[PDB]
Amino acid sequence: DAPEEEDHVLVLRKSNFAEALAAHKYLLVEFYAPWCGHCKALAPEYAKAAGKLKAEGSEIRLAKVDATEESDLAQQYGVRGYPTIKFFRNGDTASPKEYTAGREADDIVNWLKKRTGPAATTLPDGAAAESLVESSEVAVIGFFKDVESDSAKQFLQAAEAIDDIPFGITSNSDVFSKYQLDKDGVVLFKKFDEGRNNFEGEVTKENLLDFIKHNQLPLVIEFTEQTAPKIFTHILLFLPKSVSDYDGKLSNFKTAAESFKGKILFIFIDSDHTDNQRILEFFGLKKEECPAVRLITMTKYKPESEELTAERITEFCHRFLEGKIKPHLMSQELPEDWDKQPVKVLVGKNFEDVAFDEKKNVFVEFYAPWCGHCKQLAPIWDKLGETYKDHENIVIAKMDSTANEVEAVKVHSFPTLKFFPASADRTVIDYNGERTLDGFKKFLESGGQDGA
Repeated sequence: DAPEEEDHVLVLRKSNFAEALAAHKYLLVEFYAPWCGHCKALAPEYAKAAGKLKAEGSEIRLAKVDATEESDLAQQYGVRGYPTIKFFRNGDTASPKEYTAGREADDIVNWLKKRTGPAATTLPDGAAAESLVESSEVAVIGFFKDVESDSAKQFLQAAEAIDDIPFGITSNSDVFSKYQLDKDGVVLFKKFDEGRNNFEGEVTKENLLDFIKHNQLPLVIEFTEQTAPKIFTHILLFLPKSVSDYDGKLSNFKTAAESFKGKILFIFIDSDHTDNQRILEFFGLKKEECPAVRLITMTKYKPESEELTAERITEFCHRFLEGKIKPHLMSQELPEDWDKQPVKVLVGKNFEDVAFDEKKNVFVEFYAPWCGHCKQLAPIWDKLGETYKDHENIVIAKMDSTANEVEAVKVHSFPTLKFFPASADRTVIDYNGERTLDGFKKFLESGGQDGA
């Protein structure tokens, strides 16, 4: 008990950090920089909280790290500013919970108290049992008459290894009978699908974690943009609520999900809704084009037929699982005029065979319409086309890089002028020279070796 510390707050270097991780099962670490104004204000409140845990005889220890002094210890935790407070259970560096609440001593303390102590809540009666289940979407309850058995201990070891799910443990046999159990066992409760799964086999940590990993998550899941992080190989069903046989088609989307669990994540989204737009335009779809299906992995794919049984949606997945389905690239409809004017219009389908034509010197303007800089350049580009309208090898082109995506080259800033020489090796050269007709002409005739 003679370790470096300030006001009951452990001073952590990179030399002792993992030593305090093991010597303290509940370690709250504040990452601060001595110049940070907000780290200054938290400092006496952070220590005030450490003294109050001390007075209660709490085992929870509060520590801090001077990011200017270690620097590599802030790098090793993806720290993105100061103060940064991370909570470590069981010295596990894999799942540190970030503290994001109030920075007064009483806030910090009440936050710790609600997530310290053993990970499995002891259940004496059916009240605490069914409360634990109702308190979360997914809950796991272990049933052990002898709580000292390895099965019980391996269960508690598995409970500590998971934080996203509440764990319960009981020895009361009124509970066993209540939940239809005559012997020891583990039951996973969920508010979806079958609603309940029972564990089978040797009750070990490894087998328990695997049992939970595969039994959480619904078969098909409702898509919300707040769930997008945790959710994201996925198959996305854009299903409107207004449609007929909604339940029937949803059923077909679930039975197909039964054959790909753990490999493909089945997600259905309500297209009729107003919050599923960022994603419905991310795939370049409209409510009218739905019901629709889009599989991804960023590689995205798209089914052949447009109908939604179980067999076709399944084989579609199988077709993707072996090539047999080409990546779907976003691309406009290639207007038949596209090449009937001095400036040839490009889209996603022709691009490669146009731009990378081995007998052509293609000059493409990647653009967008609201881009004032790409409308200040529009008259100069049409003049460049008219100048080279009857040229033999030179072709002047333009593509809307919004509604089109191409694998060959990427563009996200407009306007971007790229030149594709007439060669076999698919060479590309950027034009960063004077945006003038004189500059364009000086650059083309000179092969591209002079300019930019």
